[PDB]
Amino acid sequence: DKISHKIDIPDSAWTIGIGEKFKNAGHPNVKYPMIDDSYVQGAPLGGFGAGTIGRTYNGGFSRWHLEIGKNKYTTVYANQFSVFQKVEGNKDGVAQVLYAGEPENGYLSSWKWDYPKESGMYYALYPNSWYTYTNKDLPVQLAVKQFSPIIPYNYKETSYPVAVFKWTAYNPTNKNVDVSIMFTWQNMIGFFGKQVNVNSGNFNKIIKDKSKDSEIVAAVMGNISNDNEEWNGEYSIGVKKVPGVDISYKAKFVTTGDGSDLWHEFSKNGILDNKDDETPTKQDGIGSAIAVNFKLQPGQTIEVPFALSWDLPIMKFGGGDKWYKMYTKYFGKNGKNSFAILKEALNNYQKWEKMIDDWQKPILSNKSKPDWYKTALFNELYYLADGGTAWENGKVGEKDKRTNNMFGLLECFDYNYYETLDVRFYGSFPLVMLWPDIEKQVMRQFADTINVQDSSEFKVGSNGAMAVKKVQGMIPHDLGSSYALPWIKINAYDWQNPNIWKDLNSKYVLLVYRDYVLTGKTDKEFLKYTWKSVKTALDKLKEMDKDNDGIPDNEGIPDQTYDTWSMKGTSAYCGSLWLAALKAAQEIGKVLKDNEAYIKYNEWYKIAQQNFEKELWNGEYYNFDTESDHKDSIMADQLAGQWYADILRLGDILPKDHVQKALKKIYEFNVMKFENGKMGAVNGMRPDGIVDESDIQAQQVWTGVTYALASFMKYRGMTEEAYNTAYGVYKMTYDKSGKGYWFRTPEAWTKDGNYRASMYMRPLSIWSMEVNY
Ligand SMILES: OC[C@H]1O[C@@H](O)[C@H](O)[C@@H](O)[C@@H]1O
Ligand SMILES: [Ca+2]
Repeated sequence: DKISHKIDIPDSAWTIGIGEKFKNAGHPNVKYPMIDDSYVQGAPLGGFGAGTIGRTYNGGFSRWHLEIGKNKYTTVYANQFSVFQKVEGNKDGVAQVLYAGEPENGYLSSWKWDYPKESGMYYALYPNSWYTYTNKDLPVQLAVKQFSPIIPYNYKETSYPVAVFKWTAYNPTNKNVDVSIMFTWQNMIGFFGKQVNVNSGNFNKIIKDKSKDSEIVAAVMGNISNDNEEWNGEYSIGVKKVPGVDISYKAKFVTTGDGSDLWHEFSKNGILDNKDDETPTKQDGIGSAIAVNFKLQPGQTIEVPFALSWDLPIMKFGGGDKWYKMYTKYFGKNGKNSFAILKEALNNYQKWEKMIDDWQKPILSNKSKPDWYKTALFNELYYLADGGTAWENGKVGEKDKRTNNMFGLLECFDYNYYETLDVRFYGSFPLVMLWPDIEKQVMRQFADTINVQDSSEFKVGSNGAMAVKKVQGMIPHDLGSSYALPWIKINAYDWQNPNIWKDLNSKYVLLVYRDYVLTGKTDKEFLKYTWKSVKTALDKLKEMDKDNDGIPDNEGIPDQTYDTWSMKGTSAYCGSLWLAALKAAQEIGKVLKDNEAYIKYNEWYKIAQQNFEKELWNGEYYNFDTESDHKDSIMADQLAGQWYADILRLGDILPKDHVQKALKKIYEFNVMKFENGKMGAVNGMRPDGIVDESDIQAQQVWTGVTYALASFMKYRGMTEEAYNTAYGVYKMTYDKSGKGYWFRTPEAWTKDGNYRASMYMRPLSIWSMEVNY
């Protein structure tokens, strides 16, 4: 391996061998059906709201999120980089597809598959990833750096449906070597959203652009129809000419055949036929190829950039709404713009690279933080682009711009709900810290729902009761599902009735105040916008105080985020959240000079604080609640309210000394007595040091709960404890001794390591460990 010295891969990059098998992989621990796409994953490509593409550590384009809100795991074998090499003065060269695998069909059987083991590495530090190719049979060594321009405080390039592939080639040998790198791509118009004749009318064309200071060759893959449907638009692949390099192409090869139409050219001399053919296919799948060929002398290095774009301007949800995607603001809405997106990337990728480095550098260069932590911190951000992310630039048919662009991130794919509020309380930290205009938009979406009333009835899944869908003054659980109508039909969740949950209204308030504090305490307009909704939220929750202790009563059913774990009376969780939310509203009262509100929330806070301490402090920790079976259980999340109060700079809601003791107890029990502290914090533990078995949720580690608990510890000066607590999450996710959840971090696992709900929003909470950014 001499190529690694020629490129700049940080030490904290997640690493795995191309072709490596992994023996210890977790699987779902529920009886019911649940996504398991295996451990062959990698860092995603594509912007926010653009639909994303998951290219795996094996090289295949396999995890498809281009249909917004859906997850389709299937390798499109035609999509690859391939290499040709011939040493000067030998009869024949070698040609090899850079994919550690082979088609399951008999399609493309002429290509050279099964890139060998022990012959390269994959590296990820999102939004960059890299592959190195160090193969006995390839004398010139190659590396590619691939990324999308995902840039904090940038709402433009961050939306783009584009990926750059920057290749570096090095000849360490004493002989001249001819090299070709070829990009192949299937014309994927109809891969989704077409019910029949999925390839019909698809056609490819070649664009040669010789503009100012660049020559670019590209293939544009489209369809002859000018319909404005979810399925229609263009893909493009292409390359920028650099000195010492020639370009060739093939406009059309058949992906539903043996592939020799392309490969017989490539495997001869790494040079394609430059054959155009714009005729449209009917039943056969088609694709295009772009190749570069060059000669490398001993010790010579060369760099050449390829790119991929996809212009699929329309997203469709299951209820029938059709929206334009955010990037159409910058490139247009007609689905004919793939080349423009590509050309932007090819001419500006160096600038985008420097911008990525500029945002990563302050964490990367802090040598007081261990590399493993940097690995998790950056890589968990995969979920922002990958979580079914929807970012609308208008409804189809509207003739003018709206004043706002609505946004939604899925909780996950198995529970297909946008912006789950009990979840985003933990999971939205990267948004507020790095894309705060998106964050504030999401919270304004929630503000607008507060007084929405929907009297229609639904059957509650857990107990078969009938409940009203949406009650005035109660915050919704979510903003809809991709199977229905995101942003229009709310509360898609129906396992419990969220209109009687005791955490949502509080978490809403704390999220509002958080967004103000963490963006510099200057945005009074945001507090003004949200103020009525905050006051309404807290007032409705006060009404759920049955026994007059100043605190909402949990009703003996699961009426909060732990949605099968019953709480009754005053709970540590909902009670601390309530306290913190009252103190937050007092502050907002002060900022907005609203004396009535300030005085009311102060008086409610005083009563409630006093009673909380009395009812639940036991000398070592705070009890789970006042009235349940196992009410003395140690809950890992018992002081979630004080966690948020530290972040919001609201001070002590509970005595300093009592907090410190409860956290040391949580570490001593929930962490260190659960599999030797190597798997995170288990949610519930009996004071005898044994896992609480009152419910499955008590026996789970929640990844986002645990990272948040580490933030809390860290800010209370329990540094060792914080990082040890977080380490178990990292280990399970990324390490060879874990369970193979890289780029699909789940909600939860049990002591055996098996999971629930891969690709989950909550563990974005890791960014709460970085709160001064
Ligand atoms: O694991 C529990 C989670 O399950 C999801 O189905 C719900 O939407 C969340 O509200 C809940 O916190
Ligand atoms: Ca009460």
